Amino acid sequence: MSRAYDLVVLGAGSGGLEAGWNAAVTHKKKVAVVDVQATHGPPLFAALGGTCVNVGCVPKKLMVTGAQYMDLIRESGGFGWEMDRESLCPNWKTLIAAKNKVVNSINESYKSMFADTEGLSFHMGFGALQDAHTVVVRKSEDPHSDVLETLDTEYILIATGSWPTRLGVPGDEFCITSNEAFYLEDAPKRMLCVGGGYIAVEFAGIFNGYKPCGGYVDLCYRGDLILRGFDTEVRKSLTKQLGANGIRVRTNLNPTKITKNEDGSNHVHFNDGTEEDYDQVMLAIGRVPRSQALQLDKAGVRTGKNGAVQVDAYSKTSVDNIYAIGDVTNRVMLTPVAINEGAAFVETVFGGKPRATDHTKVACAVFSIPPIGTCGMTEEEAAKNYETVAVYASSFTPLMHNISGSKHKEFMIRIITNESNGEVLGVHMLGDSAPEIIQSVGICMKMGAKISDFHSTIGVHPTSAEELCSMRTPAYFYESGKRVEKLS
Amino acid sequence: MSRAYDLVVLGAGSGGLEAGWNAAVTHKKKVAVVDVQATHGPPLFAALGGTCVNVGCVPKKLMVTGAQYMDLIRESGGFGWEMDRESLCPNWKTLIAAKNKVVNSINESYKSMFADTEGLSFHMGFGALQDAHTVVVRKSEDPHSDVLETLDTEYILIATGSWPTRLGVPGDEFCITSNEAFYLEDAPKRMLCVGGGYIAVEFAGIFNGYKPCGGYVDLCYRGDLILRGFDTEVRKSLTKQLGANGIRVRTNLNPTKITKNEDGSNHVHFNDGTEEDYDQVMLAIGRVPRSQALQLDKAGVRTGKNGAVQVDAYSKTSVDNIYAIGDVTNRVMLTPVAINEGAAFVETVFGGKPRATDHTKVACAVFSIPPIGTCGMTEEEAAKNYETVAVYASSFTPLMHNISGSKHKEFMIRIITNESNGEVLGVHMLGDSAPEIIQSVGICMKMGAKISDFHSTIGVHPTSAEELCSMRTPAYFYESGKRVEKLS
Ligand SMILES: Cc1cc2nc3c(=O)[nH]c(=O)nc-3n(C[C@H](O)[C@H](O)[C@H](O)COP(=O)(O)OP(=O)(O)OC[C@H]3O[C@@H](n4cnc5c(N)ncnc54)[C@H](O)[C@@H]3O)c2cc1C
Ligand SMILES: Cc1cc2nc3c(=O)[nH]c(=O)nc-3n(C[C@H](O)[C@H](O)[C@H](O)COP(=O)(O)OP(=O)(O)OC[C@H]3O[C@@H](n4cnc5c(N)ncnc54)[C@H](O)[C@@H]3O)c2cc1C
Ligand SMILES: NC(=O)C1=CN([C@@H]2O[C@H](COP(=O)(O)OP(=O)(O)OC[C@H]3O[C@@H](n4cnc5c(N)ncnc54)[C@H](OP(=O)(O)O)[C@@H]3O)[C@@H](O)[C@H]2O)C=CC1
Ligand SMILES: NC(=O)C1=CN([C@@H]2O[C@H](COP(=O)(O)OP(=O)(O)OC[C@H]3O[C@@H](n4cnc5c(N)ncnc54)[C@H](OP(=O)(O)O)[C@@H]3O)[C@@H](O)[C@H]2O)C=CC1
Ligand SMILES: N[C@@H](CCC(=O)N[C@@H](CS)C(=O)NCC(=O)NCCCCNCCCNC(=O)CNC(=O)[C@H](CS)NC(=O)CC[C@H](N)C(=O)O)C(=O)O
Ligand SMILES: N[C@@H](CCC(=O)N[C@@H](CS)C(=O)NCC(=O)NCCCCNCCCNC(=O)CNC(=O)[C@H](CS)NC(=O)CC[C@H](N)C(=O)O)C(=O)O
Repeated sequence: MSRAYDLVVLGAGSGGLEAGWNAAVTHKKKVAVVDVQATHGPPLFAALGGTCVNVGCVPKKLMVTGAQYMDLIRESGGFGWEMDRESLCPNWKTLIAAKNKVVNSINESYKSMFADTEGLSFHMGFGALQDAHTVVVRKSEDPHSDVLETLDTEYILIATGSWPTRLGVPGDEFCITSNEAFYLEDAPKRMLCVGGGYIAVEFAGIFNGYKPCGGYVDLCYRGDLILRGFDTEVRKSLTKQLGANGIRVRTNLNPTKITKNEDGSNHVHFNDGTEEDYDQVMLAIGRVPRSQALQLDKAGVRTGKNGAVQVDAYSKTSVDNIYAIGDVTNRVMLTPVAINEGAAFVETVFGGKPRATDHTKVACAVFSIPPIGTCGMTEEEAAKNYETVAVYASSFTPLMHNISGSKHKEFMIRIITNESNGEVLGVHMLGDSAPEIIQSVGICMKMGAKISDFHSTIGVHPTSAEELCSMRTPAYFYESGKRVEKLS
Repeated sequence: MSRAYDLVVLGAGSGGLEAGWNAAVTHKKKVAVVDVQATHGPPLFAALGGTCVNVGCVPKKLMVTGAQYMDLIRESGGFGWEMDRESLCPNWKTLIAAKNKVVNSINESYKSMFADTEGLSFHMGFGALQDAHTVVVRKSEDPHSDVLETLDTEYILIATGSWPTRLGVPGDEFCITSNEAFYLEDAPKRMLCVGGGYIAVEFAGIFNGYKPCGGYVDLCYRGDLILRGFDTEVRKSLTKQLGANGIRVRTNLNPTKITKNEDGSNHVHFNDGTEEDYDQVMLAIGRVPRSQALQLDKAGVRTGKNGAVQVDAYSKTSVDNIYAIGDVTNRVMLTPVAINEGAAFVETVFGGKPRATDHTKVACAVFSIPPIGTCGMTEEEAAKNYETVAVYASSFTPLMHNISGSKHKEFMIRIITNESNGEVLGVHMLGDSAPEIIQSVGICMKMGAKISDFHSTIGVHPTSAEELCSMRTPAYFYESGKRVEKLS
């Protein structure tokens, strides 16, 4: 059984690309990588690099940095930086323009990687499964399209990731998603972000920065508190700070109907039964795994709740040679996770020396206007399966914000510990420089640290991360899943 | 042997206060704290709070943040932030004035602490020693001054800290120091910073931000590479980045003569034998421990190199009941170290259960224009008293700086490891958010850490701190104090 390619990876995704690279360079296997298109695109959004390079973590990040400048400018005024506080206007155009110039060069970084690397080949189409060894390449997502290539391979790795979850309502097609968000010709005046997820909030922040005169940004959410899954004291405090930044939050509110007007703006009917007019409306409902058109059935790979490709703890699927990684798996959807799942796969099935991916004590971040950095268990979830738990709280407002006028940018820290052995189960932070600090916190937790480990370290005097080693006595306790003050 | 006070702390320093406070509240012992004045002051510089609150880290950091804005403003111009590129003018006055607003507020919250606390009292003057159990308070450093109080105590703690070193040359008195810098009437146009230490550099950054049109900021140094004591590759890259930021660095250069002009500026003669005119000239030569007035002799407490007070690792001096902490001890001098030495003291002699202070693997930071985060051993040092060592290096230029126009703000990391052990001995970083990241790095290293411990952790994707966990290949090695690439 000598086949054409040792591996065929579906998706140049941050997870897919990593795996395909690794196998061909360290292990010198023949690898073929399939993806939709060449560079970041308006008709098909993802491409060489993955969801995060083209329509995610990379371009998004730049836009959050750009919008963040709004505050910095007004703030500097308090430090003696005087100027015409109305010479100032944000040019959404020069942003997207300069954003595109950057993504483009990463796409042009990859193109040359492929022509420089022996064993790697990029094949452009729409991957589908014929059987366990044969991958078909089509020019359409439509199965009736043209047979462009047919690749015979020992292994198949699905890294197609995820895709916006639209909501089925009248006017659903009138909306935009995170995808079209990035290619909006002009900055929205009256803006509605819908939902309450990482992306809903990050983006709310962005439009709030690049809004023109009289512009505003509403954020509506089905539930009563945004960002379900984070420290419920961090969630509450962000809401305040977003409100104080200009983002009008609206909870327990969800549209039913959307219709276009004579000016071309979009009109919105609500859950409470009211109507408002927005230039634009973005859906951030979540992301269903992207296996819709792959025909896994045709080759026998078991899907689950909405196409989630079920895998073991080593990324293997229903078939002994087919694999899936990244977001399509439905485990925690992040770039550096997909990367790890990909690299572990490589060591396992090509390095001979197997390996599996640690899913807990993974630190992630929310690049909202005041960034969030968490790692570990929630306050609630640690109180569920752990017997005795301690809560350490500390909310301070840094020195500079007495001057900058933003006396609301209060930095927050929450530490959740197992009272029994003192172990640190979850750290949660709200404030600037939060995603930066939390990173090394995650090393400390996979290390297996304890609250003692923290305060027993000497700090750096003017930093905000020093207040991590300053929480000795706990704020309160959870004795077998109940709200407690004492213990005796 | 019942005495008036259990403790007399000789200096309301970072360490001074912490010590005094602790014993008075957690141990209810009677404490008296002696310092020079009440609020931050121009005639006598440090006051109730320490060399850090009044003429150190707290106000310093506010000014570094203000100078940081200059870049942030021009940088926003690339993100679409259009405005009058010359509406912008820094007002040095509104800064200093809003700086005092803050510092003064601290001094005001301290006053109220003393009135609020049973066992704590503030006594105002210049403390000297009468014997081992008697502290005298004078209204001058002059010993022929008036006896203002005389305190009968069981324990004395010397937290007088340190004091600027001037250099002995013609015109020495024409200069300013760390201290007077903070009260400069106006922003110095033609500016010279002298020496190559934390404050020499941090301050260089400050004036370079608040300089007015046409102004410049030179920096001269005796030696040929700035900041001896940090990673010799970080030291190089900073110099370059300062140069490119507007600061004219000059090595192997040291003034001899200073003479005032008939306009009011100061005139400078150099080591190379050249002449220049500067509006101001600030000395950042060093900080000699501040015991040169206390009469430790008349009590039997042994001074050393420049009055440094000799103490054991538990802070006890030549006498059984007298102690010294902070800068005056001449162990490496920072706020949180003085804080630890002071709290250790408390558990040691009042908590009953003794305690020592870990002086190594302390994470500190340099609040220069691009900040530095360092923790542990230098390259040159680990290459010495550790047999076989590895060097892990990685420099990247962050996502945003392709747009901001600062294609020179290259973030840098280098990790220093024991080969045999795998142990992480030193971590060094240059770039924005460095002091923040490094803090948790130091928790990891005191905890004992390995390069394998880093790359076994998953990352938070759009950060600079994530690049810590992506270093597997070493850049080169030190095989028993020798620069090598291979090993055998
Ligand atoms: C707006 C947004 C912001 C985000 N921000 C962050 C962040 O800040 N930090 C973070 O850690 N994560 C972030 N993420 C998540 C991150 O992008 C993903 O979790 C991660 O990139 C998933 O990688 P993957 O391996 O599944 O492949 P992906 O990176 O998702 O790429 C999948 C590839 O498969 C291709 N493909 C799709 N269908 C086919 C098919 N039919 N045939 C062949 N190829 C196909 C696509 O073209 C695409 O290139 C963000 C995501 C979004 C949407
Ligand atoms: C400009 C500057 C910036 C700094 N920045 C940082 C930084 O960013 N991070 C960091 O970690 N460290 C920084 N430091 C160092 C830090 O401030 C000190 O290491 C720390 O304050 C030492 O504390 P201490 O316990 O020795 O007492 P100190 O805080 O030094 O205070 C000593 C007190 O004793 C009093 N005193 C002196 N003589 C007498 C006497 N005759 N009688 C009675 N009282 C007396 C003084 O008035 C003073 O209030 C900085 C220092 C300076 C000068
Ligand atoms: N680390 C980062 O920076 C980022 C990570 N991601 C990852 O990628 C995935 C993409 O999800 P993204 O869109 O945030 O959203 P995720 O599902 O987190 O969030 C979805 C949000 O939409 C709400 N929602 C779901 N259905 C409806 C509905 N029918 N009507 C109204 N609201 C609804 C959900 O509410 P409810 O909680 O009540 O169900 C939830 O608040 C996430 O799982 C996340 O892990 C995405 C972006 C950035
Ligand atoms: N962590 C932080 O953010 C900060 C910490 N500090 C601490 O407090 C102290 C303050 O530092 P500060 O005194 O700048 O500098 P520190 O002594 O580090 O450095 C002194 C600098 O002055 C130079 N120098 C000494 N003598 C002369 C001379 N005669 N002529 C010319 N140059 C000379 C030294 O050069 P050479 O190397 O040849 O001796 C050295 O570069 C340090 O001990 C530090 O630990 C201070 C500020 C901020
Ligand atoms: N500050 C720097 C370090 C630099 C520094 O200053 N270091 C040392 C000396 S070198 C130092 O001085 N450290 C102490 C310090 O800097 N403190 C600054 C804050 C002042 C002290 N803080 C007192 C307030 C304590 N807070 C609380 O007890 C919390 N709650 C409240 O104060 C009130 C009453 S419960 N309500 C609220 O907070 C909620 C009110 C709500 N917004 C509403 O609308 O109702 C930092 O944070 O990094
Ligand atoms: N970059 C983000 C993370 C986000 C991100 O981009 N993530 C992923 C995908 S989600 C990604 O795309 N990563 C790739 C990336 O960001 N790459 C940027 C670096 C590209 C690497 N380039 C390869 C070539 C090796 N380069 C070098 O070693 C650096 N320079 C040099 O070798 C040359 C020649 S010595 N010049 C210099 O070193 C400078 C010379 C000096 N200025 C002079 O005066 O001469 C971050 O780090 O914050």
